[PDB]
Amino acid sequence: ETGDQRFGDLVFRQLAPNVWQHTSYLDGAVASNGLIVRDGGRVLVVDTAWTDDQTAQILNWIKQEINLPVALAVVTHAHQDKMGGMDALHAAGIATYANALSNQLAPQEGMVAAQHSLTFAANGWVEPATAPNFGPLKVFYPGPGHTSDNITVGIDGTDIAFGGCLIKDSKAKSLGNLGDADTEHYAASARAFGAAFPKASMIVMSHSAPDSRAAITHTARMADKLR
Ligand SMILES: O[B-](O)(O)c1cc2cc(CBr)ccc2s1
Ligand SMILES: [Ca+2]
Ligand SMILES: [Ca+2]
Ligand SMILES: [Ca+2]
Ligand SMILES: [Zn+2]
Ligand SMILES: [Zn+2]
Repeated sequence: ETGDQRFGDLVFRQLAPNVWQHTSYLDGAVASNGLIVRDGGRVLVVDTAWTDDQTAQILNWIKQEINLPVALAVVTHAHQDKMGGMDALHAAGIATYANALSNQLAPQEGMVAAQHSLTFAANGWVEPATAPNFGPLKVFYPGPGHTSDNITVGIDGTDIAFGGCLIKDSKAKSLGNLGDADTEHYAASARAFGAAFPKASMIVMSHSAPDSRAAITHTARMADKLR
C-alpha cells in the first residue's frame, strides 16, 4: 500500500501521528499485526512478531525511523504471533508485560514468559500497580475468547483500540484459530472489549487491516453461533 514502509521482513503503516502498525509474516504467508506507540520521549510496543529475528527488525526500524528508546512492551496472549519474539525483547533490554495467566500458560504454549505480570479486576481493567508508567496504554482483559488469557489495549488520546486475535474484521467468515478458544464466553468477551473503549473508531486486530467498530459487533455476531 502507498505510505507503508518495509524493513527486512516487516511492514509498518502509520495509523496516527504517534501510532504505527507492525506486520510480520510466517509461512501461505500469514500476517500478524501489533502496534508501536511514541509516548513523548520513548516508545511502547504491543505484541512481538512471529519470531525473534522479526522482532529485532521491529526494534531496528524504530531506532532508524523514530530514534527513541523502547521503554516497554505489552504482549496480548501466549501464542507465537504475539510472544514468539520475547527473547529478542529481553536481549534488547526492553521490559516485558503480559497477563499473569499468559505467563503461567507460556511454557505449556512453547513461549518465553514476560518479565512482569499484569493482573485484572472483576471489571477487566488492569490493576494499576501491575502496569507502572504505561503512559497512554490502557489495558483491558475482556474475558476468555480467542484464548483464556487474551488481553486488549486502548491508546488514550487517540481513536485507536487493539483487539489482537480476539477481534476479527467485519467481512470475516470465521473466528480463525479456535483450538484454544472459549466458545461459550467469546461473544461476551468481544462485546466487553467494545464497551471498554466505547469511543474508539479505529479497531486494530492481529489478522486483518484496521477496521471500524463494525469488526467488534461482527465478531460478536459470529461468536454468538458457537455457544
Ligand atoms: O491462535 B493465534 O495466536 O492467532 C496463532 C495462529 C498460528 C499459525 C501458525 C502456522 Br502458520 C503457528 C502458530 C500460530 S498461533
Ligand atoms: Ca526464542
Ligand atoms: Ca495451545
Ligand atoms: Ca457455562
Ligand atoms: Zn492466539
Ligand atoms: Zn493470531
